[PDB]
Amino acid sequence: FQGAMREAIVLASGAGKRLRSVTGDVPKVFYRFDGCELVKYPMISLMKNGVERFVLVVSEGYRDLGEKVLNDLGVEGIVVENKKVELGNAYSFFLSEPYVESEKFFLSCGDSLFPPSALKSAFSEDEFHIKLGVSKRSDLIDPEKASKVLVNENRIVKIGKRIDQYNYFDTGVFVMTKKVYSLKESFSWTEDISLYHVLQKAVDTGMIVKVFDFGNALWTEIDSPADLNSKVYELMSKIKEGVAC
Ligand SMILES: O=[As](O)(O)C[C@@H](O)[C@H](O)[C@@H](O)C(O)O
Ligand code: NA
Ligand code: NA
Ligand code: NA
Ligand code: NA
Ligand code: NA
Ligand code: NA
Repeated sequence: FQGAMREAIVLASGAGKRLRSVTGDVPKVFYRFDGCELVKYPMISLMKNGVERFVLVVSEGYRDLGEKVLNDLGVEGIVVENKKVELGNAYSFFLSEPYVESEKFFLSCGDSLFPPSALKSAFSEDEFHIKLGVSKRSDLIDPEKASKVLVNENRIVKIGKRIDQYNYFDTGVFVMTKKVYSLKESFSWTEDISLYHVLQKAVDTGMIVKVFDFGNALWTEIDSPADLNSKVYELMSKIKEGVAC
């Protein structure tokens, strides 16, 4: 009982302010690094895990760019425009609700870089509302960029940026279920809400919040010019194997 998940939500609506010196006017998610748009790398790893439909969330004004990404990869999807980018990536996630056609689906940040085997342990049909991809592998990640997770067995105990006890990093990849959308009304929406804050709220409201381990898979989040290096280029090469991105 390991079932493939055919659908993924990909969040591709951030500014990418810290990478502006490299990307200029173009949002980092649609800028090419090693010859593919950054957003294509998590999309390809998800397609290599059986995903066949994306809900791609972009900022107001980039529908075209989102559509080109889907055409290029030859994959089905719908592009959804986010008119409130200042409400954070939790808002980008809650926007996807009307568009999702499955009970259980992947969610990935459009700037999380990971190879297809990172998701190998994500397929257990166990009981959960959220399952976060976590890793201890830290050679690539900037530990100021990733949120930190205290895990006991496979449960999230606590999660955030400034937490004083933690054993894993949040990779920006998740398995979500439709029950997660019921948290949309639990925030005031007068300030930016991050996805890790949604997980912390899930724990605080009695949901089952679990993790799957990336194990030894190379992974990172691309936020600043200093995240780009030879090891990241070799991870991009790996993800693109056998694909004209
Ligand atoms: O992908 As998460 O770390 O769960 C939440 C993301 O929204 C947050 O904005 C980032 O700072 C992140 O990297 O922590
Ligand atoms: Na990010
Ligand atoms: Na542990
Ligand atoms: Na549900
Ligand atoms: Na937050
Ligand atoms: Na944040
Ligand atoms: Na890993």
